[PDB]
Amino acid sequence: VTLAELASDIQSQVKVIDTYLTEHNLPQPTFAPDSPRELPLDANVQRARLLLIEKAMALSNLAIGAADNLRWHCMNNKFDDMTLHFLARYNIFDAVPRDEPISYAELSKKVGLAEHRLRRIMSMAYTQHYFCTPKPGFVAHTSNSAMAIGDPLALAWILHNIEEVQPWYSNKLVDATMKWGDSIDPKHTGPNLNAKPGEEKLFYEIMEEDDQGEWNGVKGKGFRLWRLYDTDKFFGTGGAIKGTNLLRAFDWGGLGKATVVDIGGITGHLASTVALANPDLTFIVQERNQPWYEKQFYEQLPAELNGRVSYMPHDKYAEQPVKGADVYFMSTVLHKEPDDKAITILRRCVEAMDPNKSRLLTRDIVMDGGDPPAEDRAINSKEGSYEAGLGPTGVITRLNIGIDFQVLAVVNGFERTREEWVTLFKKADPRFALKGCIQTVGNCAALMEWILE
Amino acid sequence: VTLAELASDIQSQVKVIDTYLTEHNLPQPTFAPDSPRELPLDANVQRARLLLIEKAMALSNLAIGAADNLRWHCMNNKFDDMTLHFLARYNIFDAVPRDEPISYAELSKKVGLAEHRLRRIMSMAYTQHYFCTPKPGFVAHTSNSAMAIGDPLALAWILHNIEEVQPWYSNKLVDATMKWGDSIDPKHTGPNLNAKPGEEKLFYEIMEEDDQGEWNGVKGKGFRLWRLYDTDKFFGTGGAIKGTNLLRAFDWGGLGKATVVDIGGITGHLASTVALANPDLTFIVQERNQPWYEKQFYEQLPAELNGRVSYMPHDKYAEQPVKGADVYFMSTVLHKEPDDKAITILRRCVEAMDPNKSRLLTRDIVMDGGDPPAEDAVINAINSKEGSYEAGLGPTGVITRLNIGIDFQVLAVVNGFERTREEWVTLFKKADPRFALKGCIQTVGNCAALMEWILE
Ligand code: NA
Repeated sequence: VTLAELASDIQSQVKVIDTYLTEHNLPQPTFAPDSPRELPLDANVQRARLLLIEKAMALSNLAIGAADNLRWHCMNNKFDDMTLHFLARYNIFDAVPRDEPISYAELSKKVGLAEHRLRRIMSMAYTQHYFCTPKPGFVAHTSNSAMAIGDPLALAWILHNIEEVQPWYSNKLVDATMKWGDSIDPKHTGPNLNAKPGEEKLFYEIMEEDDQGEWNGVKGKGFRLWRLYDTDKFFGTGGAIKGTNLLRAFDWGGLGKATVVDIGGITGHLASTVALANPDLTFIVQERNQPWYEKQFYEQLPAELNGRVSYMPHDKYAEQPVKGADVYFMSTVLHKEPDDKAITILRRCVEAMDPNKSRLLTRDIVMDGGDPPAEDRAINSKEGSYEAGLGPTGVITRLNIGIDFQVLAVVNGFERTREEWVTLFKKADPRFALKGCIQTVGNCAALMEWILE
Repeated sequence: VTLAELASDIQSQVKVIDTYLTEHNLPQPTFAPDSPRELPLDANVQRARLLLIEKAMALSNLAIGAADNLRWHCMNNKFDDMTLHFLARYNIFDAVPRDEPISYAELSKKVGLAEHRLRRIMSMAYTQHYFCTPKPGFVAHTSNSAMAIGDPLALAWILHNIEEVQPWYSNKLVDATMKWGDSIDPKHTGPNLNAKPGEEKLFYEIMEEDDQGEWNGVKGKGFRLWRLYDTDKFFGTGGAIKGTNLLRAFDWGGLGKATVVDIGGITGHLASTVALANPDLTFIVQERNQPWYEKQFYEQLPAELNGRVSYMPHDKYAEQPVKGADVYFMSTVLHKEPDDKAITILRRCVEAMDPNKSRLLTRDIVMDGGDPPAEDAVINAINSKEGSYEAGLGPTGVITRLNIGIDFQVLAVVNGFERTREEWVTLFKKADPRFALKGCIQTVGNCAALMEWILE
């Protein structure tokens, strides 16, 4: 592929998006804070967006060239993360007004970072389109930075990765691999490289036990786990894996008056998203209890739900106490479970299921891709062997791998192909059949519907 | 700016590059291993390339959108580094043949990484155009990965950043800032957050003292410093800051038979690059000695030089023992020196200089940009300028990005900093009021300028 071919590909994809926008009289994405945060969910628009991203990234890579790529990457990449670190820890997103500029001097005063160093940090942020400088000596927001204003969930994501995942786990993965090999034991992770036998610590033990700190309403014990729950919420409130995409991936309204048991449902935020849009559904959120859990669960719970979403403490490996529910639902649970543990959970579900009335729904990455929702005969040419966003340089592929590495790093988890999912479920119970595997375009996760035939 | 406007700007820049390659019958860059590793040095080509990178990065960013940029960035960015970590530590660049594919099973066996985990690691590499999979179950190189084959300097750069700068310094910089503020003390860095007073460890102390390891022919004491010297050579052998760019930024041949004193010259590799191209030049490489230094200095030295490049142990802060040399030269020395220490070094140079015969040459980042070489105007057509910045500079310029990356690298390890042209002039004039900036030459595509100083 050449620079000219990439450019031409880019032109075609932009034309599809630009046409849609203008046809529907929709505002154009820009770097201004008032810009739309995403493009339309129309499947053709999203396919063009995903291809556009991939091509643009290839074009920048090709123009940098082989001599400079490795050289520049190991120089700069780490500093984009560091810049974020500063931005979060000094609360700079909130300190810059959303719609007015602020001088470096007054920004400095507000956040307590000396003006010289502040200037340096901001300068790196600008090159990734986080903030901009509209006039000498002044800072203003961009669309990318403005979305973090007033959002602790965004800061949670920044900090969890930079202060936990990367120094404790991903920086150490090579060493962990050389020590324990290709293991699926969650104890064979970075923090235990020099631990004595029996003194190993699990990621989720560290999260729920550490008491030296505070986060967003939770002080002391488990503040890191609470921040982790905020990260989970961050991926449900916007973007690629947002909760409202669940509504297009399964006919929740067709269940009528029904109960959904949400196994490993975190703080029930995803359950609430489905229940708010589907007034006839009742949700039982099953999760491991914590000293602050019930307090935060009911503070978050929308009163509009009128109690249709409730919390039931539960061990996902134990007998399932709700029998014959319409739906047993697990969102991004099983990709942290090796086959034997996944089978245990699945068999607990099977025992409680009525085979002629219960479904088991899972939301997880399907590494080779799910099917588009029904609502969505190709007209303009498809590329290569893969759907848009997938393939070895696809941007959804990239997201899939990033999540694969995220669970590999903290618990030695892994993502699975569709074939691997069907094989695992059939090992849990031979009656299991995959009825639907729906991946909305732009999403990395599929909603899989399983029944026992 | 909109996606259509970025797409239109991209077309304009690609047209410049594409037309030049066709009209000069030059091979196109591709991701194949046989691709050219860079574009031509022609200034118009490099200006279009730098703009092209900037516009394409803006386009991918805008198309990802505000909702997904930060979500995806904090997920994926760290794993591009971790991918390289695995590739370097398992020696995978050398294990994949340059021009043939290799199966995952065979590669797994060659490097001792289980096939299931190997496939995962390689899959992330592919997304950044490091390696590719030409057929199911097989791995092959790309241009980006093939440049590291047989090159320990490339692996030195990966491992120095991922196993030292990032975990010891960059990830702790917020904490260092909260403890010591905007300090210029090299002791006020990540490793010393809990150090007792007087027991702080300097970066260069750790580099030269640690003896628990080995790198590329140096075992034991100073292996990390040896690896750091390999990374310095890595930036001289190719790409933006390569040593041969020095040859176009100053008239070295115009010096005639002359001596250049290379203060803080690492292992003399940059001195050798200029000496090879200029047979009448003698270089004295002045550097702090190490137990392995002289052995490695002479092993590496090209015999073609016939001894014109020599090593003289020297403390850059001490009196300059070579008097009246034609050139006193410092390449990327002063950006690790706060004003007071830089002034000490410069005044040592002054005392040794003959004001009517000696020059002081420095190569360093000029944050707001130097001037193009003489030849550019000669080789060049009627260009018009738009906007406030030369191509590559400005708040989203990719040379600006580079400049800042280096600024942060020295901030992290020694609390160093890069300077503007005005700040360089002010600094030199404080060292000695006679100092005058004669030339400040930045080749297009380079982030560093070669500055010529004289005492008037
Ligand atoms: Na549970």
